[PDB]
Amino acid sequence: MKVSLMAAKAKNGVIGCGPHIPWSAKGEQLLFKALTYNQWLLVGRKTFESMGALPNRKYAVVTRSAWTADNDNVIVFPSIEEAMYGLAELTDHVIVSGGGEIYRETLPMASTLHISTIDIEPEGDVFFPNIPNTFEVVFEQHFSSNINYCYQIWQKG
Amino acid sequence: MKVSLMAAKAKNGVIGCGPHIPWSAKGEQLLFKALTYNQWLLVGRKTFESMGALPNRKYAVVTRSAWTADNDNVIVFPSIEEAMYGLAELTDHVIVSGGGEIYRETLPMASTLHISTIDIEPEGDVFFPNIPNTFEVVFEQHFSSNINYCYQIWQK
Ligand SMILES: NC(=O)c1ccc[n+]([C@@H]2O[C@H](COP(=O)([O-])OP(=O)(O)OC[C@H]3O[C@@H](n4cnc5c(N)ncnc54)[C@H](OP(=O)(O)O)[C@@H]3O)[C@@H](O)[C@H]2O)c1
Ligand SMILES: NC(=O)c1ccc[n+]([C@@H]2O[C@H](COP(=O)([O-])OP(=O)(O)OC[C@H]3O[C@@H](n4cnc5c(N)ncnc54)[C@H](OP(=O)(O)O)[C@@H]3O)[C@@H](O)[C@H]2O)c1
Ligand SMILES: CCc1nc(N)nc(N)c1C#C[C@H](C)c1cc(-c2ccc(C(N)=O)cc2)ccc1Cl
Ligand SMILES: CCc1nc(N)nc(N)c1C#C[C@H](C)c1cc(-c2ccc(C(N)=O)cc2)ccc1Cl
Repeated sequence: MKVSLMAAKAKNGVIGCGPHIPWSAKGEQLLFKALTYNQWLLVGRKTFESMGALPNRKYAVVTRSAWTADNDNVIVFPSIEEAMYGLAELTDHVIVSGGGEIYRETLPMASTLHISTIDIEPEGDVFFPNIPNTFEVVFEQHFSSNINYCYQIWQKG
Repeated sequence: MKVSLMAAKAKNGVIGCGPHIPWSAKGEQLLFKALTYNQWLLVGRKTFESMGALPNRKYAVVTRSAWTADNDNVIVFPSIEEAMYGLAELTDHVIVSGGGEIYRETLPMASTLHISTIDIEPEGDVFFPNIPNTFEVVFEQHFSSNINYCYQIWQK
């Protein structure tokens, strides 16, 4: 099973401010919707609660508590290793879609990264990890918008 | 100026049947939307008439006749050479978005290709060109849908 990771980060590394993503970049949500369409997503419990079970995707959520989802489109796991093992029975591909914690915990498992960098430097208390040099950019495209953004695909060599 | 090209082709190479794309692969249009957002596109006159002048894009359209367009976001050019030369003054990047004829005439100038292959072999009279071996795939992702599709990005 292949693990991808999709994230949007501000120029200063911020990805979150409390339970909110602290920018609104017109156009960027299209990439996220387009690349995740009918995909399996792996998210942390907090991210899942902020985003919800959006239509046309399937969800693996991890929690350390007895927390549960209300939805036969979501599988809840007690660990990332269990989620990975369970997902590999259902699909050959999962896209890690966030939580700062989940990103830190799964970045060494990822073999391709979908990284949108937003031309803004907001306040926030949740950050994206530094991208290790195990990965290289293989595609990049710039977008002008109300807030500009740059989409890069990174591959593990 | 950078030239990209983006297309959806069936597994038998068909991209069109008359004025129509001969399939509906639910979700694939999202890729096209995402990659063309606030971009300049280059299209042939027939493809432009088949498509809306959809929002948040600017359209260079080529024709050999007297055809013209109302929409403020469209510039009409008499040839590909003139479109390319005039686009270079207007933008840093154009995405060639089709016409079989337009794809044939512009594939040699593209440096990256966005290619969605649709899990179908329909009837049609317009085909995508042979991709030269100067291009290689740098990214690939499969999608399951009513008709499955595979998204590949090629770099020259
Ligand atoms: N810009 C972006 O790309 C993007 C994307 C997504 C989210 N965000 C932002 O990121 C922030 C949320 O990130 P976060 O780090 O606070 O939370 P998170 O990663 O979304 O979720 C953390 C929770 O997941 C569970 N968890 C984490 N690791 C686990 C493990 N190894 N085993 C079992 N359960 C595990 C725990 O759930 P329990 O507490 O239930 O035990 C933990 O509290 C928000 O601000 C959101 O807006 C940004
Ligand atoms: N699946 C996909 O990725 C996709 C994408 C787009 C379109 N399509 C399909 O492709 C089909 C249309 O393709 P097509 O090849 O018939 O038409 P097209 O390439 O879209 O347009 C051809 C027209 O463009 C103009 N043109 C072409 N070369 C020119 C040049 N060098 N200088 C000036 N004008 C030039 C001419 O317009 P005039 O006739 O006005 O002189 C020509 O008739 C449709 O079926 C459509 O559904 C598929
Ligand atoms: C578009 C942001 C983004 N970009 C890239 N590149 N990668 C990413 N991971 C994310 C993300 C995210 C989290 C998961 C999220 C998403 C949503 C949400 C809800 C509805 C829509 C929609 N427009 O329908 C879009 C997004 C809400 C809360 C959160 Cl927390
Ligand atoms: C989306 C298919 C596609 N995929 C990839 N990968 N590359 C491409 N070039 C195209 C294309 C195309 C032509 C230009 C086209 C587009 C549209 C159209 C229809 C609906 C919407 C929408 N859903 O709002 C947006 C665009 C209609 C007719 C045509 Cl003839």
